[PDB]
Amino acid sequence: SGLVASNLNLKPGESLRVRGEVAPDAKSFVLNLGKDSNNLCLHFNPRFNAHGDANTIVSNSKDGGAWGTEQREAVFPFQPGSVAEVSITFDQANLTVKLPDGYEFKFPNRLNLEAINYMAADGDFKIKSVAFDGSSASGLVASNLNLKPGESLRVRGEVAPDAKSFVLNLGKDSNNLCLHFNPRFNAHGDANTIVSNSKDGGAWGTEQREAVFPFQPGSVAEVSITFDQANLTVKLPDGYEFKFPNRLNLEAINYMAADGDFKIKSVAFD
Ligand SMILES: OC[C@H]1O[C@@H](O[C@H]2[C@H](O)[C@@H](O)[C@@H](O)O[C@@H]2CO)[C@H](O)[C@@H](O)[C@H]1O
Ligand SMILES: OC[C@H]1O[C@@H](O[C@H]2[C@H](O)[C@@H](O)[C@H](O)O[C@@H]2CO)[C@H](O)[C@@H](O)[C@H]1O
Repeated sequence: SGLVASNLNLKPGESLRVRGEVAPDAKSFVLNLGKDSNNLCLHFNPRFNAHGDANTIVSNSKDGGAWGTEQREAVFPFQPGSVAEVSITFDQANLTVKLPDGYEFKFPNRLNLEAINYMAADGDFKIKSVAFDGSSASGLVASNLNLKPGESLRVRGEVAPDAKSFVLNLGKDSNNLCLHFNPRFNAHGDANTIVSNSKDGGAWGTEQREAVFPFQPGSVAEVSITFDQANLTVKLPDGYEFKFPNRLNLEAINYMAADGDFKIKSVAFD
């Protein structure tokens, strides 16, 4: 199992674009989309050699844990040991899935979900990035990460025109953060101040504040965070970096949550 993206708000007409690596010995992979793990508007399952299928896409819904009627396509534009991109557009009547070869297909919204709040990846596909339309990842929670020492995540977003604050939290869970990263445009009596902190068993550590503030209301921004056991390296927009001490005993980052006045356009996992 890989990434579980939750707290999404993919509204009708909006898409997510998942790019990943198909394993050299791929048998099967899954992208599960919907409300939660039990309530899927799309179980998208390319089966290379699994479940009685060879080189066949199987799609289904999952309602209260129950599988529905399966749909199989003829096209199979996936190859072990290659990069593939899959786009899923949410809509009220039908989802649209766009595959690597140009091919598209429809899958009915049977649960009549209002939005996609949840995407999980499983099987023989290593997610490299997820890209999001509109404000669908504004509250993104990325769980079941396994960001090991030396590994980075890259967040690209648009700061809101009237932005007060945004946050990127990285650690084990919401109470155990090796980095709470908090650019404050105008929040908690700080103006244009980056505040960083740890959180250990729910308790805030000692803040670190930066001098530079390479963010602007309304501007796109890219932030990269590299996890190492001693320090995290934060690559701020436009060629600035700083380090933040890792004050927790985590040996990997399993959790990233984004909130506030930053519309996440993509997350990439290096
Ligand atoms: O340390 C991160 C958290 O800060 C909280 O605000 C602090 C503030 O930064 C500090 O100057 C002092 O006044 O105490 C406040 C309360 O701990 C935020 O409220 C919180 O959201 C985090 O950003
Ligand atoms: O529907 C998705 C679901 O399929 C299950 O396997 C099915 C299989 O696809 C079908 O051809 C066969 O007749 O029944 C199987 C269930 O007994 C998988 O087990 C599950 O993981 C999903 O992929």
